[PDB]
Amino acid sequence: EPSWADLPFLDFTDPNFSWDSPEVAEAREKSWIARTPLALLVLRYAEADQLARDKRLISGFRGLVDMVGTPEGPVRDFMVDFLQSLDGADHRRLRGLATHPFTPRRITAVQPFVRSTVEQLIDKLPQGDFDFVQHFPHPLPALVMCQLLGFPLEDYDTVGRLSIETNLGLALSNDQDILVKVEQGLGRMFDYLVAAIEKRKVEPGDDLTSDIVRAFHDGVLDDYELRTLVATVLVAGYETTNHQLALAMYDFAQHPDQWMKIKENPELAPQAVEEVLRWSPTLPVTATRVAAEDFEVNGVRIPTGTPVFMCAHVAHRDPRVFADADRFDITVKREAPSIAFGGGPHFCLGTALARLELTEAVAALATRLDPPQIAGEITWRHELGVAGPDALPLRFG
Ligand code: HEM
Ligand SMILES: [Cl-]
Repeated sequence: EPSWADLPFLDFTDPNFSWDSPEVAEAREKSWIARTPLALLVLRYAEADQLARDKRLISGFRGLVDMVGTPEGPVRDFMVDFLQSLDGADHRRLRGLATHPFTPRRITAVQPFVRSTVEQLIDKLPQGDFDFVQHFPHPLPALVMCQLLGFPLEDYDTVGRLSIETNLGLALSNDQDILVKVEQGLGRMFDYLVAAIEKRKVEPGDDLTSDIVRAFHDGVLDDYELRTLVATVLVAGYETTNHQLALAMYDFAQHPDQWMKIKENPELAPQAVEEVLRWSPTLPVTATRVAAEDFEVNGVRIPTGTPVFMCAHVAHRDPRVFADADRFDITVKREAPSIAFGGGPHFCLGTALARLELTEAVAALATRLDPPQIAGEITWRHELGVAGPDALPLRFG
């Protein structure tokens, strides 16, 4: 395309690439949209928010899977069939059956559980240098997922590890050898999920697994769709929340004075979480979309079949919308929210829940503990999709 000529080039698949490099900022200043090998990347806030819900764009995940050349198999079947790849009737149908526990009223019903779990987890924290992921960021969303999906709470470590051993990001590749491990992980996770699904087929409960089992008994979805949807919810609910919590500690370790502001006034925790989501969103690229038809935004024309990815990280650093955009500050009253959860019909199902987990965690950690200090080498996730510490050695003073 000729209208693509003057667009800035960025390659976020480069192991040398950084989201906070000067060339990224320069690209955003120059253009609302950048060119990448995989997609057009929307860099500014206004456009990134609006395009995530624009009806001219459908889900881009299937396009991604094919574009990276993921070979045929159970892993590919999951990535092309799961909720995030679906649109229209099929999407509304599946998403609807899993909505109820995430309604911002049922979120309030789970709030006391989230609080006490956080409280318990803080009680069992080590006194010295310890990995925050293993001791908090992993257990918290794992226990929450178990409570939502109806798994025994004692299985929280197993259920978490199941998701860890099935890194879907690694499978967005044509490599056969790395794929074997992802496929092995997927199978093991299904083994656990299917067994729990069969239990709920006999005796349905109040949980989400039982909810979806009820829809199966009413013939709204088939058996394959059932277990995929249970798998979709677990992965989407565990990985992001885990990494985002670890990123929260990372931010506050860099800015220990603002942690103290929350200690003094715990009511600052809601907008503190928002600042964490703004400054370091666990998914730098939020919404992956493909053009369903020909159209034109700001002169740049997008033909049918063009992948368009919303870059939340860069859009959060947009000075057109955010005051002192590159400074981490919890106290500034923001006019616009973070868009760490995407938009449109695909908008994060667990937005309210994720915010509840982050808020309760930050409030209690800041009230009870001294500012976090990095105590060793941080292990970062290098794959496409979820970003953040896989292991975070820290101390609370
Ligand atoms: C802070 C952590 C989280 C972040 C940053 C996050 C972000 C996102 C984003 C950006 C999307 C893509 C939306 C789009 O295409 O516009 C998404 C989808 C989704 N999220 Fe989350 N999420 C988080 C936690 C959770 C939790 C706790 C759950 C609950 C299980 C959850 C469930 C889902 C589901 C089921 C989808 C697919 C929905 C669909 O395709 O319609 N997420 N999330
Ligand atoms: Cl439709």
